[PDB]
Amino acid sequence: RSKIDAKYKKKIEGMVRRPDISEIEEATTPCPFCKFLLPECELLCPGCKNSIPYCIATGRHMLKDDWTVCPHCDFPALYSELKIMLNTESTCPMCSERLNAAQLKKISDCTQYLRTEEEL
Repeated sequence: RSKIDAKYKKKIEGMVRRPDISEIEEATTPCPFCKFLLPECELLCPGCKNSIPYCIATGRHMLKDDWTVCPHCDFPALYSELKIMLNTESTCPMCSERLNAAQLKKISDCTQYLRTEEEL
């Protein structure tokens, strides 16, 4: 409380003196390890206790039906989302190499990135 900027302190105090519980529910989507539904930005699955791979473009948990990888670094992204952010900036968010939206490929088999790592 003592370290907060005085610009925001009165607003932060005001939000605690008058709680507003209204909040847009995060959509729940299937864990790629066990199909347990959890919020798009929740990455430790409570259904299987695995840390899920994350989209390098948006940080949501990866989905088996929208998978791609950066060609320079092999890290996973949501194909729709990485294509969208490459219209905003000319570089990978992960490796900082230059990219073009035409270099992206959608992946039909992500299972090599999803084997529970005790098997490796």
